[PDB]
Amino acid sequence: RTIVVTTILESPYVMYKKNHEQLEGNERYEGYCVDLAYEIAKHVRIKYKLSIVGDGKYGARDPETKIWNGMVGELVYGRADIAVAPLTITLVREEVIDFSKPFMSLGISIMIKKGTPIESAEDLAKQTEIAYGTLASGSTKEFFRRSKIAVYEKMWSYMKSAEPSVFTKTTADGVARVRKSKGKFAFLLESTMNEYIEQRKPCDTMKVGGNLDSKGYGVATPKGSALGNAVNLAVLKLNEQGLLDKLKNKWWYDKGEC
Amino acid sequence: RTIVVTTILESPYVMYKKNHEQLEGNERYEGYCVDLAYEIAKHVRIKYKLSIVGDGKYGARDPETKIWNGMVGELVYGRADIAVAPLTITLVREEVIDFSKPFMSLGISIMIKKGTPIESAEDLAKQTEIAYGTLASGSTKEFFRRSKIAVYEKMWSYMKSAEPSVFTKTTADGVARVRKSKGKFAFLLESTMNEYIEQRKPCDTMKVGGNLDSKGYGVATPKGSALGNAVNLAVLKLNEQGLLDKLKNKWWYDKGEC
Ligand SMILES: N[C@@H](Cn1oc(=O)[nH]c1=O)C(=O)O
Ligand SMILES: N[C@@H](Cn1oc(=O)[nH]c1=O)C(=O)O
Ligand SMILES: [Zn+2]
Ligand SMILES: [Zn+2]
Repeated sequence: RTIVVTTILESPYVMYKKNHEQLEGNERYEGYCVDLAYEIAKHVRIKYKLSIVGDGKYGARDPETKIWNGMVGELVYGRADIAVAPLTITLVREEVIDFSKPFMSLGISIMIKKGTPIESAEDLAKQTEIAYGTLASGSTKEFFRRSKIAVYEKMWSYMKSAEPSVFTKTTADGVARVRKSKGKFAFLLESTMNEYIEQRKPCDTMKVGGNLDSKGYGVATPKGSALGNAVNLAVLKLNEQGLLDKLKNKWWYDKGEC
Repeated sequence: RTIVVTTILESPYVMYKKNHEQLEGNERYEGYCVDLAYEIAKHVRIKYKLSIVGDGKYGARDPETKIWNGMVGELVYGRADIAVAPLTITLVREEVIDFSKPFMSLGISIMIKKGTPIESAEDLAKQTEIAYGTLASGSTKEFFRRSKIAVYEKMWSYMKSAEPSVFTKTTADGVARVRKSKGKFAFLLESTMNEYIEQRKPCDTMKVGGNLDSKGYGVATPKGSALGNAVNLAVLKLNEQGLLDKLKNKWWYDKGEC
């Protein structure tokens, strides 16, 4: 009866409240996805418990052991009933879990330290003074790994072999590295996170260029789960009432610091 | 074995080729959705026949007779196996048919005759010299009808009662009316169609402001159809190969006239 909602600590989707160490259960967290889980549960009519994913990952399949990790894994092996998180809808994931229709649209983008002389992936690709990388595992990394498009192949060729590693274990790590690199590191990440970060102090980063692709985040459910249908209707409803747009303004722009 | 693909004459999704009167079957048409149906059928491995929807509509339910019209209707009453068209994913539709994940993202937008003094829905709403309207039936009209947001309620209040009607039976009609109105008519339509039109001669229209919402088009299938699953994977695949982006450039921007 109390359903497990797997999620992931990633601002501003899910965040520790300032006095969290003194709080319990759901009250520990706030963010866009905390609000969204609340709204969804209200329409689906369920009680639920947020659970930050143990391995801190999104979800990829180990090519060796065939095993799925991250939030995906939590749904594939039955430890969670639903994932409300910035989980990217992809072909490989969609073969093993279900996704609602997108609650947010987005694409991969480039984050630079202000002043950095880079406007496009082409600008990054044709040079080697400025390093660049992506979250160590996630759909962004995969986009590069799988692309057949020359510029992206070049970038992947460089990233996969660069030393030290240019991959990071979290978004926050990538951002820190951009901020600390005096313009000598650019980070490849989703436009959503990129835009959030751009609106926060010290206001020293910016998104440059267009997005590289066009995709979305879906609320995810175990394959053939009988919550799937309701959750999907619930998402469309919420989008149609303009609630999704309201929550986006609330967590990104309303409090923007820049 | 030969499956019926319902679609709709709407540039540049589906269009008569210049020598169509001399051609037969699928060869009569070209466009983004003609290309997309081709790609999908190739991955799903089916033979198919495009069929322009008889009533020229997208799909709404007659509140009186409960009957569904347009492409939706063609799927609900079994006359078509799939719809490959700029069909907007909505809550009411999703209750009666299935949609793949979005193949294109978009939102409602404002089309003006260049020079018209309007930058936002708020600008339209607060005045009455410039008339404005939407496709006579479609999700855009419905957005206005259902909104609880003050500005949109105002607009709907004005549109529903305006004389002569401000609704049009086709996109093309709305565009013509903007072009013929010397700036005294603005048209509410999806950003996709708006952008296409902006790139065509006489180059006298433009999109102004942000979109009013954020949604997408899905390939649609009869509810519980066993083509649904393949079509959905097929869409994600195509997006992941960058084919969807390539077709968008092909039909909108590559040949842009402005
Ligand atoms: N939403 C992404 C995770 N991730 O966040 C980014 O910004 N890049 C990236 O790969 C996923 O679902 O894998
Ligand atoms: N895609 C829309 C049809 N339509 O096209 C527009 O530009 N507005 C509008 O309502 C639908 O599926 O109802
Ligand atoms: Zn703490
Ligand atoms: Zn003709």
